[PDB]
Amino acid sequence: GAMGKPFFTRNPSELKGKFIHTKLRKSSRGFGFTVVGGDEPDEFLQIKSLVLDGPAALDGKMETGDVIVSVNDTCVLGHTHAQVVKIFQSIPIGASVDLELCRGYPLPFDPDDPNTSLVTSVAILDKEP
Repeated sequence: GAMGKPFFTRNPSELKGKFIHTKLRKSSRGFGFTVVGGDEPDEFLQIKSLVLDGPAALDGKMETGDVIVSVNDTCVLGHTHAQVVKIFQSIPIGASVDLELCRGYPLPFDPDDPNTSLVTSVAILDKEP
């Protein structure tokens, strides 16, 4: 697992990390975060990133790279990314969801995070190309 494959133990209680259970209001756009991972019932969801406009950043409790572990107290920890999307499809616009986010695990994929590689923040300077 190059872009993922963390320690998957299918139980939020057994996994390490910081765990914060925050409700994300599915607003008009729905959720202000994106996820990546959930590749398998053994690869985790993590917040690909979130819109600084959206409830995720606004709530403040959700950040880029937090591993989605659960939804509605239902362990959706790499349920399957297919299943997780289905559950969010299960949830309607204008809703909200108490989600379990584990933070501490590095971003699986880093699109909105500049900071990881080339074309990054200009406050991110390294002697390495």
